[PDB]
Amino acid sequence: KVSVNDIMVPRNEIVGIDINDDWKSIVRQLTHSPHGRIVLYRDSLDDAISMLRVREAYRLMTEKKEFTKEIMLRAADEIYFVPEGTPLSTQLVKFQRNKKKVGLVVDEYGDIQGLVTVEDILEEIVG
Ligand SMILES: Nc1ncnc2c1ncn2[C@@H]1O[C@H](COP(=O)(O)O)[C@@H](O)[C@H]1O
Repeated sequence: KVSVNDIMVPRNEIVGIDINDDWKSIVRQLTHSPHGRIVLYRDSLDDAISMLRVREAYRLMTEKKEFTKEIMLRAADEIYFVPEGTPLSTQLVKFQRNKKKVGLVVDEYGDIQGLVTVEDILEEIVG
């Protein structure tokens, strides 16, 4: 059967930010985000921390108080993790019940394989 593995964005192609970069570098990356959500991590995808809704960050950035790293991090949501090889069928449900919209595909070793989205699953199912 067709599985999550077939449609995920491969690990190498996941857009995220190393929260270790100097602040000006982090903001520059944030404002240049090619996607709606992006991964916050420390050093590499061996240490993914949270999923940040870019639109939310932008929104916070426009406000009166200085936008900070602390503010950014508390604005991100915990990552939703999907086992490797979960079938599209099963994931469709766990996402419907989840109302979550994005997941990181993960090994049994905790090793991120890719990124998957409900948009992605549906469009595949229907073609
Ligand atoms: N942070 C990301 N890194 C890599 N690919 C992504 C990311 N977010 C979304 N995508 C893919 O690009 C598609 C368009 O989403 P978006 O650009 O956020 O509207 C999604 O269905 C994902 O498959």
